[PDB]
Amino acid sequence: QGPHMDKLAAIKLGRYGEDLLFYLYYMNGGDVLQLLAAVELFNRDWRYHKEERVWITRAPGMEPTMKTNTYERGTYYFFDCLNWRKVAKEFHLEYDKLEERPH
Amino acid sequence: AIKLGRYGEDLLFYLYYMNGGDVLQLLAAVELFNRDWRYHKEERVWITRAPGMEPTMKTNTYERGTYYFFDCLNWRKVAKEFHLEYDKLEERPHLP
Repeated sequence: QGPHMDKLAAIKLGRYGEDLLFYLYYMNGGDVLQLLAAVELFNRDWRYHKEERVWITRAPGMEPTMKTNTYERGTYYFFDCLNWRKVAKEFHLEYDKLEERPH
Repeated sequence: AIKLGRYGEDLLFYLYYMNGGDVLQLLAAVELFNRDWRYHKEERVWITRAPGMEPTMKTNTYERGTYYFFDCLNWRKVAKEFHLEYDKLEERPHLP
């Protein structure tokens, strides 16, 4: 790091002006992208579970075995960001544990 | 504002989990510091000397003068006279 990271930062940002630097320090790009991604994910029937802290969605071609006004049982895909994959699991889904539509 | 509906699911998760903004944030900080900007922890703002403006007061623990402040709310560089205590300025950025 140190002088090496100095060099990396210099190669990447050396030619640009202070305005880009601040744009990056306050993560204006990243934060928005993350938001736009959330919106689209939501559009594609992905819901974010608060406790499980992952994106989940009903396995297409499978309706919930049991359903009510507060919860539902069934098979859902869970996104594992650590291994960059999608895994299916029978799960007890409680609606109140889902974030609302982004934005 | 953008039309993401056309791209792969994998790209969406990439944008959500792995856009790399955090890394660019660190590099930005390193670059700011290397261009003589300092970050004031309490004021929560990046600061740099205004050119042609020597400090009015100068002691071994602080100085007073006019400096540039980047106002991230109004998104503009702003000049302000300020009492600057050195030990309130963060050291050069490093890995967390």
